[PDB]
Amino acid sequence: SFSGYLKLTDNVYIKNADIVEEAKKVKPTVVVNAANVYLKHGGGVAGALNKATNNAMQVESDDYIATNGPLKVGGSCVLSGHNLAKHCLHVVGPNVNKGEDIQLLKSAYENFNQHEVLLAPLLSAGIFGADPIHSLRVCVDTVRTNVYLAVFDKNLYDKLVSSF
Ligand SMILES: CNC(=O)c1cc2c(N[C@H](c3ccc4c(c3)OCCO4)C(C)C)ncnc2[nH]1
Repeated sequence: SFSGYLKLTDNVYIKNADIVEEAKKVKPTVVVNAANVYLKHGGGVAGALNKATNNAMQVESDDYIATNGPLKVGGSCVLSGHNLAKHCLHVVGPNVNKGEDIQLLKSAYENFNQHEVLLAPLLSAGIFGADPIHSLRVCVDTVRTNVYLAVFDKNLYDKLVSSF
């Protein structure tokens, strides 16, 4: 039920959209969160996704962390998608603004391959400091499953498409 996506490759599609609004209309099987190792959903996609669940995502995330400890950079966990999706795949991409190794971005994208279809943001772009053009490149070169990328910024969306 994804509509208005531009085809980039056989399995990668892209749209200028807010991933929260896209998730509510579609209610996909998997929505990807741009998470940190602590699952503290304060800003960016994480804060926007959590706010849409009335904080139910954060309460569930704190219980997960209390039992399992923090995730690894490049790692992921599957939790409830609440009112946005069946599941939320919380993926930790490297935060370049915190000195984390950009090489871990491919490892972060590999988590996508465990799911047939996903609605996702561009990993490590935004407040994480990675180059969004590099992030799209790693995505197309790593994900083999069907991924629908939601890019919030119109001017970034245009730049991404015109340079692909
Ligand atoms: C109220 N809604 C929002 O604040 C919102 C932001 C947002 C988003 N932003 C992108 C991004 C990529 C990757 C991230 C990220 C942000 O946040 C931290 C780390 O990972 C780029 C284009 C800025 N993409 C899709 N839906 C989004 N919704």
